[PDB]
Amino acid sequence: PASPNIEAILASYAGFRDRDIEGILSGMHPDVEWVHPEGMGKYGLGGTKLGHAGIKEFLAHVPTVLGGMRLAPREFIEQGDRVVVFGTREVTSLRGTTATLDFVHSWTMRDGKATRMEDIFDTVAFHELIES
Repeated sequence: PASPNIEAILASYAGFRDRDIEGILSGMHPDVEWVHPEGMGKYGLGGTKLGHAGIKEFLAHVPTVLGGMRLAPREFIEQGDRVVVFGTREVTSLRGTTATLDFVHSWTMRDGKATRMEDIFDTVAFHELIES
């Protein structure tokens, strides 16, 4: 009996897992905001992206920096229209080097879709992986 917010979030994670843009966007409002750490600007993966168009820009740039990424959500903290997801993710460099890193995804929802999704993580360790 997963709540509608968590149901919509799970569908988007499935969309990223299966590389299905339709599924990713199924849980996003057209005016959604994607926020990543400023420290990722070194790789063009930091700051804010706006709308469906911004998400597509972001996902299209990732393969230029990383070899792969696989998310494993573990914990969902929900209060009202805020959902905080904790998990790990397997990240592969362009050289095929792999590491297990932590992620926090802070979701803001309205009417069952996301108005905001922010990714917070140890950017120093992420850079280490990218360059290895």
